[PDB]
Amino acid sequence: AERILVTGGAGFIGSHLVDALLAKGYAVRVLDDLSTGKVGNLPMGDAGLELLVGDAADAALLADAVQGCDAVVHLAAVASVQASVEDPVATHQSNFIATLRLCEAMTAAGIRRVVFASSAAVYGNNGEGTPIAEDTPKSPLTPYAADKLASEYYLDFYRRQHGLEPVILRFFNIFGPRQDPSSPYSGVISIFSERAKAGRPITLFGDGGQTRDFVYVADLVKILVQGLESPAPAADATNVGLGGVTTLNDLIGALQQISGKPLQVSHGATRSGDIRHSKADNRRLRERFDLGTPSSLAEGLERLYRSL
Amino acid sequence: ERILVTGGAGFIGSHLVDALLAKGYAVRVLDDLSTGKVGNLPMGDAGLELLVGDAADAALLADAVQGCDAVVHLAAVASVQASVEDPVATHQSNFIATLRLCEAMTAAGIRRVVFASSAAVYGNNGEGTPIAEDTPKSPLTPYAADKLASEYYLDFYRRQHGLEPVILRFFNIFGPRQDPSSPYSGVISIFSERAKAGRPITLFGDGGQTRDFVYVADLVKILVQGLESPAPAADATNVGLGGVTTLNDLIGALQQISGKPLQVSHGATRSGDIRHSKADNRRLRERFDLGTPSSLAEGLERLYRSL
Ligand SMILES: NC(=O)c1ccc[n+]([C@@H]2O[C@H](COP(=O)([O-])OP(=O)(O)OC[C@H]3O[C@@H](n4cnc5c(N)ncnc54)[C@H](O)[C@@H]3O)[C@@H](O)[C@H]2O)c1
Ligand SMILES: NC(=O)c1ccc[n+]([C@@H]2O[C@H](COP(=O)([O-])OP(=O)(O)OC[C@H]3O[C@@H](n4cnc5c(N)ncnc54)[C@H](O)[C@@H]3O)[C@@H](O)[C@H]2O)c1
Repeated sequence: AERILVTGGAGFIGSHLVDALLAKGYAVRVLDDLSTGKVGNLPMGDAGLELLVGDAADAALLADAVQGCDAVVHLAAVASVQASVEDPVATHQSNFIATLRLCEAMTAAGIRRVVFASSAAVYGNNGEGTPIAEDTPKSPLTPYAADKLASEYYLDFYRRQHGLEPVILRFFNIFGPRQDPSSPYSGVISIFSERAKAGRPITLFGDGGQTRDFVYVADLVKILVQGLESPAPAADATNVGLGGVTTLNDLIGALQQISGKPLQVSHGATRSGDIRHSKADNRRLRERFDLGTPSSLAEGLERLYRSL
Repeated sequence: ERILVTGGAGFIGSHLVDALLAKGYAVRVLDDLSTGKVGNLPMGDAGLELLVGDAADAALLADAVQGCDAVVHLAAVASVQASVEDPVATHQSNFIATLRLCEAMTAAGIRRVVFASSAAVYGNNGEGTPIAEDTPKSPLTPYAADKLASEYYLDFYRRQHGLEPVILRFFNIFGPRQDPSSPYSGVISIFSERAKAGRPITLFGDGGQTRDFVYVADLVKILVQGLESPAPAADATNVGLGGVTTLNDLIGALQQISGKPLQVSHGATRSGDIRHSKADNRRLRERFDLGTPSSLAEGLERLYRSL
C-alpha cells in the first residue's frame, strides 16, 4: 500500500485530505508543528496514520519523514496573511523554506509527485473584477504571497532540473468544518458561522458588496486526491476557484437563513488590505480535473453549520 | 555622510566604492570575500571602512547600518550556476540577505536602498524583443527567483514601512575587475583575457547571439544617481542600453583591439541559452541622466588596456 506524506496534515484542509486518503486505502504520514493544526482533527486510531510533530522546514525531520513515502501533499504554511506582515522573517521559514527543504528531501529520496497549496494571493490586485486566469501578471503584496509564488518558482526549477512532478494549485477562498475561527483574520465564513451558531452579532467590514470565489473543502479534497493520482499533471499552475460570485451580503443572508435565527450585523471599516472583487477563471481547472457537481454555497454552509 | 555597500569588495561594488569616495562620501563595505577581493578596494583611504561577514547575519547588519544614510545592496552569489548546484546555501545570500537588510534598515530608520536585480527574472520571455519591465517573469533558477522575491519584499517594505527601494535589473555588465576565472564568467571577461594572453577562445554556437552590454562605469553613475535622486520611482528599471552586439561583433572588435586574430574553437550552443537579449530602457532614459554611455569598443579598449 502506498504512503502519502501530508505536511500540514493536522490543519483545516489537511485533516480532511487525511480522512479521504485513509478511506481510499492509502497509508498517510502527517508532518505538522501543531501551530494551528490539531491532533483532534486527525483519526488517530486509524492504523494507516502516522503522526510526526515538528517543523516542516527542518531538514533532518524531512529526511526521516520522506523515507518510505510515495508522494507528498505540501500544505504546511502559516495561513494567516496578516501573520506574515507582522513577522516576515519567521513566516518565511514556514512559507518558503519548508518548500525548498521539501524539494531537497524529495529529490534525494527519489520521490517525484508533490501537490502544492499555492494561493490566489499571488495575483494581488491584478485582474480584479474579472475572472483571473493563471497567466495574469503576478503582484504578491505580502511576504506570504511572495513566498507562495517563490515556492512555485522553486518547484518548477526542481521539475526541470531534477524531475520533480509538482501539481501547483492556487486556492481561492476555501471554507468548511474545522476551519479555525479563533482569529479576527480567520476566514469570514468560519467567523460568521461561529457567531450565528452562538447567536452573537457579526461584524461586516465595508459595504458587503465585496465578492469571493468560495470553495467547499470537500471539493478541494477531490482535486488534491486527483493531483496525487494524475498520470502526467500539467507543469503550470491551476486555479482552484469555481468562478462563482458571492457577495458578503449574499453570504450573510444565506447563513442567517440556514441558522434559522436572527443575525445582528455590526459595522467596521473596510480593512486596509481588502481586495473588493476576487473570482477565478475556472477553465484550466475544468480541463485538468473532474469536479463533478461541486457544492453550492448554500450546500456548503449547511454542512458547516450542521457540524457547528 | 556615509553609504553602506554590501558586496562592495566585488566587481561592480568596488567601482562604486571608488566613485562614492571620490565624491566625498564615507563608505562602509560589508562583504564576505567569497568572490570580492580586498585588492579591489582602496585600502588606506580614510573614508573607507571594511566589515567582513555574511550579509545575511542579523547581528552584523544591525552594526553595519548604524550611522549610515543610505544603502546599495550588491551582495549576492552572482553565479547562476552556483545557485543551481546549491539552492539552499545561495538562497541565504541571494534572498535572506535582502530580507535581513530590510529589517535592519527599518529598525534604524534608513529609507534609501539601491538594489541589484537582474534580467534573469524574465527567463526566456522576450527573447527577440526589447524587454520592457512588465515583460512576464519567468525566473528559471534559484538565483533568478531570489532576485525577483527580493524585489517583492522590497516593495512590501516600501508600502508597509516607508522604505525607498531603487530596483535596477542589470543586463550584461562588463569591465575591469570582472573575474574571468570561471567558465561561467561573463563572455567579455573571458574573451578579453584570452585575447590579451593570445590563447584560443571557444564560441558556443554560431556567434549570432546578441547581448545588451553595459560598461561598468556607466552602471556606477546610475547607482550613484539612485542614491541621490529626491523621489525615485517605486517599480523596477532595466539597466541596459538597448544595444545589440553579436558575439561575432565582439570577437571582431577584440581582434582589432589586440591586433592579433583570435583562434575560435567551435562549441555547441549552451542549453537554454537566450539568442537575442536587449533591454527596452525607456524607463532608464526617463528616470536617470544617461549622458553618452560608453560604446562597446570604448568599454572593450578600457578593459583590455587594464589587463
Ligand atoms: N484556506 C484557504 O482559503 C487557503 C487559501 C489559499 C491557500 N491556502 C493554503 O492551504 C494550506 C492549508 O491551509 P489551511 O486553510 O488548512 O490552514 P491551517 O492553518 O489549518 O493549515 C496549516 C497547517 O500547517 C501547519 N504548519 C504551519 N507551519 C508549519 C511548520 N513550520 N511545520 C509544520 N507544520 C506547519 C499548521 O499546524 C496547520 O496544521 C496552507 O499552505 C495555506 O497557506 C489556504
Ligand atoms: N552582469 C553582471 O555582472 C550582473 C548581472 C545581473 C546582476 N548582477 C548583480 O550585481 C551584483 C554585483 O555582482 P558582481 O558582478 O559585482 O559580482 P561579484 O561576485 O564580483 O560581487 C558580488 C559581491 O558580493 C559578495 N558576497 C556574496 N555573498 C555574500 C554574502 N552572503 N555576504 C556578503 N557579501 C557577499 C561577494 O564577495 C562579492 O564581493 C550582484 O547582486 C549580482 O547578482 C550582476
